[PDB]
Amino acid sequence: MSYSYDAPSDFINFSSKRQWALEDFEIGRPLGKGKFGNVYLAREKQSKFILALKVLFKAQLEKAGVEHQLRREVEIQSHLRHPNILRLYGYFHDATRVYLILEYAPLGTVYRELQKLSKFDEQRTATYITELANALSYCHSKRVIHRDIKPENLLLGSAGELKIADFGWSVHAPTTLCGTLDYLPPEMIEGRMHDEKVDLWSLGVLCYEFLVGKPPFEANTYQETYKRISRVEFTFPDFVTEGARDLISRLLKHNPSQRPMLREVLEHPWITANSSK
Amino acid sequence: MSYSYDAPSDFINFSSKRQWALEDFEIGRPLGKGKFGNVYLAREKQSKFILALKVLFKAQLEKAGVEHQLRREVEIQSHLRHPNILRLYGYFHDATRVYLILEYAPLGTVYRELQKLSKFDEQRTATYITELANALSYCHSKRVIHRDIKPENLLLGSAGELKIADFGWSVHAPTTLCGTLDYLPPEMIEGRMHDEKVDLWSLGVLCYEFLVGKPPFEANTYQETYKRISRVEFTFPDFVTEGARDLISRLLKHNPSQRPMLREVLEHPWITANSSK
Ligand SMILES: *SC[C@H](NC(=O)Cc1ccc2c(c1)OCO2)C(=O)NCc1ccncc1
Ligand SMILES: *SC[C@H](NC(=O)Cc1ccc2c(c1)OCO2)C(=O)NCc1ccncc1
Ligand SMILES: Nc1ncnc2c1ncn2[C@@H]1O[C@H](COP(=O)(O)O)[C@@H](O)[C@H]1O
Ligand SMILES: Nc1ncnc2c1ncn2[C@@H]1O[C@H](COP(=O)(O)O)[C@@H](O)[C@H]1O
Ligand SMILES: [Mg+2]
Ligand SMILES: [Mg+2]
Repeated sequence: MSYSYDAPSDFINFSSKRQWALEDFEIGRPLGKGKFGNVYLAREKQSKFILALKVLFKAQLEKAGVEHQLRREVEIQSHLRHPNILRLYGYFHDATRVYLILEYAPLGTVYRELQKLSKFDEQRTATYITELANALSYCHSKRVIHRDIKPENLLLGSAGELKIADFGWSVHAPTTLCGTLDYLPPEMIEGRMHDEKVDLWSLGVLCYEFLVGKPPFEANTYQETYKRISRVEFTFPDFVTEGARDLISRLLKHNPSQRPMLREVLEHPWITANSSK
Repeated sequence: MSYSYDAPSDFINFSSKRQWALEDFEIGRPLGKGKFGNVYLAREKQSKFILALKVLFKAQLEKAGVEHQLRREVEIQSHLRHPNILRLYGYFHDATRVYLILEYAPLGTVYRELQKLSKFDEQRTATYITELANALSYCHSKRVIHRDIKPENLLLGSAGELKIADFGWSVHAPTTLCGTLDYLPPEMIEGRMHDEKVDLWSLGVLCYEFLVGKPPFEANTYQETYKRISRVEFTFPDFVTEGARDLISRLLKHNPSQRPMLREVLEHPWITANSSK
């Protein structure tokens, strides 16, 4: 397979054209194990800049048929630059391996934070939703839809700032296709999986999970969860305040066009009453 | 911008390593114009084999932001090998142009055949639907969905058989994403635009257009066409027979999961009574 991506492979001077080489990095402890290779804490040798190096094995990527997914993830993420989006500085590859040079987020995942605290107060929740909506507003200005927002894909920086990670399901949103609607089925004309409103629903699920400690459609079988999502059937515990209910209910709409714009989330009075941000 | 695709660029002995070059081809008359270049009749010089050379301009592709769409089109189509799918033998590129080396379809488009005849008899129609269903069964076996089937995209081979062309909107649709439904909106769970059933609707529209000479949701505004498609509002002129009505009505279902399998189209009693294949 071709590992020539439309993504940077140029060496970066982190203190302030040569391409990356494995010899540029002092490889330290494993940070995590992925399906195709691990993530290591690493340092670029010249600058001593601390980063995360994700090592993936080409043989394994091709056997699984996920190499074009990796290509798209790298091409998308490496062109996003925002303080609440995990940076992908570049990539390179050698005879057997692909290497992703990533921002190191030192304080783990929001998934872990929720495990530890069970639920978040309204200030932490509103701050995190502010950070996510800012990150997603930036994505949508680049016509990028993330499509896999959930707590294990939210990493924490050293000041506790949220970092959206995992662009493996993202797409670059918007011809002769639509010039002629006559031959298109309803689902091609609507194009809902390519609508930026996908990510607004996930923001509502997160806001609920942050406050309650479980997501609103949780069930012990897939079929019951899908049923409740389809009916938008969920309930609030008594302790969820009316302002929080208003925002969450606005976001969890089956019809994506009824969901709010991200600016309306950022400007919601419950968010501005409670955010540190 | 990278023009390294996971698609063949090796020289082929059409009578029966070295990469393609423009000087391998004699160029003939222009076959057609597109917004990004032109298509020419061409001939590979050693074998004298007739083909089509589609020439696209890099500057126009990159300005329009469609270069990754072309990459996907070439990657998908060059790995499909079926007598009712237009072959893409390989590609190459130079400082300004991308070249696609295509099978030449000498009898033109089904679109032009409809202009000439107005409408098709049942035997011609059923034979075309069999060829199309065969091609789509092969595609779906390769986990490819075409998503833009329409008469302009159906070319005609030397024996008058259909050749599906234009894979510009196609997707290869073979997982942590669905591991948890809890954070996915309904449109991501359902994934309708990634369902192979997309192409069964268009088969129904085509069957109608072939018999009637107008597509079933035709309207004089796009908004009205969309409303008719969304509402599945269509009717038949009186000459359309009961068997054809049954097939078309079975294909044009709003819910993709209610559309038939391709085997049911190929074995439909109207199809087998009328198809020469
Ligand atoms: S074709 C009409 C058009 N819809 C889209 O562009 C959605 C779409 C389709 C195909 C894609 C894609 C996105 O990305 C990949 O391939 C449109 O006009 N949409 C707006 C609209 C929707 C519903 N009603 C009216 C207007
Ligand atoms: S996540 C459930 C799964 N749906 C999909 O895989 C659709 C999909 C999602 C994301 C994509 C994609 C396709 O292609 C590109 O990214 C599924 O099991 N669907 C079938 C199903 C739906 C509803 N209930 C039961 C089964
Ligand atoms: N850039 C990073 N900084 C810190 N930890 C990470 C980084 N990327 C991945 N991880 C962690 O390593 C584990 C495996 O990563 P992945 O294979 O990318 O899912 C995950 O649980 C992450 O929490
Ligand atoms: N492989 C081919 N064989 C014959 N005609 C073609 C071929 N490819 C494209 N054409 C014609 O050239 C015109 C423009 O092609 P396109 O740019 O693919 O839309 C269309 O009218 C097609 O009829
Ligand atoms: Mg590749
Ligand atoms: Mg490219």
